[PDB]
Formats: sequence, structure tokens, C-alpha cells
Amino acid sequence: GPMDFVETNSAVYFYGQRDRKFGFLSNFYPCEFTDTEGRRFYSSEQYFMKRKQEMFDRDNEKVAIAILRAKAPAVAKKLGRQVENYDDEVWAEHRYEVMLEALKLKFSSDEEMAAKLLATGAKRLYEASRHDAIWGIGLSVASVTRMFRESVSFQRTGDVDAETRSLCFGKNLLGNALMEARAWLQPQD
Ligand SMILES: Nc1ncnc2c1ncn2[C@@H]1O[C@H](COP(=O)(O)OP(=O)(O)OC[C@H]2O[C@H](O)[C@H](O)[C@@H]2O)[C@@H](O)[C@H]1O
Repeated sequence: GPMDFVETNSAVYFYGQRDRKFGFLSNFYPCEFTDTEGRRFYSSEQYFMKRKQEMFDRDNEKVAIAILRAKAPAVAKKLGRQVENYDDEVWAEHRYEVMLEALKLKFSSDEEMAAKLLATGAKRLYEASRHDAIWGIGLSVASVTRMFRESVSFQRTGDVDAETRSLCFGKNLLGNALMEARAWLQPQD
């Protein structure tokens, strides 16, 4: 509903796989794709978590199987939080590009999903997750809605300004990765 996203002329603030319009931007959104080696994934979430286990605990049979079986994205996530030999410095260096790969597989798997991401044009994309300030901005959709309502200027440009983003928003690695996937999906002829 209207309380589940903010959309302006220049921005989309989304959260969650359920919204009928923007649900597809969520990494929990159900889909189906295969990697080159032929493993099957049912969300971008699950693939990202498999690549985390592969990076830190590659030979762990139980954990590899459990992630490949984790069709429920929240189960994949929790397994990902439990991956052993985790090194944050190393994951922080590599995790954006892993996510961008996940998104390339996901959006490549369905032309309708691809068309939906392209239909967002050049709008800036932000995951409005209150609890995730790495993949999202660490604010809820309601919080963002109050920022807009109290600012005639955000209302005029359709987005919060860069200084505000630098002080108020988390890293939004997902929104950034989606905008890079969207660029990658642009027609080349
Ligand atoms: N195995 C681990 N052991 C230790 N700490 C960990 C571990 N994994 C994560 N951390 C800690 O958790 C932090 C974040 O780890 P990242 O893997 O980037 O993300 P996410 O696990 O939040 O999953 C993000 C996905 O799930 C959401 O739906 C999003 O939208 C994405 O799709 C690290 O910096 C560590 O502090």
C-alpha cells in the first residue's frame, strides 16, 4: 500500500517482497535461477549466502547443503550469520560485488522482473529497512515519509539531499547494487 513505499519523481524507497509494485526489489522475493555450475537458487538472498559460506568455509558439507536447501530466504540469512571463519574485513571488500552477481542472476532469470527494474528509470533506489544500515539505509518507510513531510525542499526535488543522506542514511548497498544491475540490464542496441 501507500504506507509500504515512498515514490517520487526521482526516488524509490522500498522495503519487503510483499508490496505488489516494488516487492521484486527485495532480496527475499521468490524467483528461480541457476548459476554456471548448475546450482539452483530461489532468491538472490540464498545465492549471496551460499557465496559467503563458499568464501569462508568452502569445504563444510553440512552448511553448503543447508544453504542450498534454504528456499526460505530468512533461513538462508540465518545460516549466513552462522558461517564459520567469517572475516568482516574480507567480506566487506567482496560483498557488494557478490550481491551484484546475485542480482544479475536473478534479473536475468525473468524478463518481466528485468522489465520492472528498468521501468524505475533513473530514480535513486533505497532500501528503507529500519534494522539494516549496511544493505539498507537503516530507516523505515515511515521514517522516510516523515523526512519528506517536514521538508518542502525534499518534496520539491523528490529526494533527500546528499548531506542529509551522508548524516542520516546507512550504506544502502542493496539500492546501489540494484541501480548497477539496472544499468547492466539497459538494452545495448
Ligand atoms: N558469518 C558471520 N559471522 C559473524 N558476523 C557476521 C556473519 N555474517 C554477517 N555478520 C555480521 O553481519 C554484518 C552484515 O553481513 P552481510 O553478510 O553483509 O549481511 P546480512 O547477513 O545482514 O545479509 C544481508 C542480506 O540480507 C538482507 O535481507 C539484505 O537486504 C541482504 O540481502 C557483517 O558486517 C557482520 O557484522
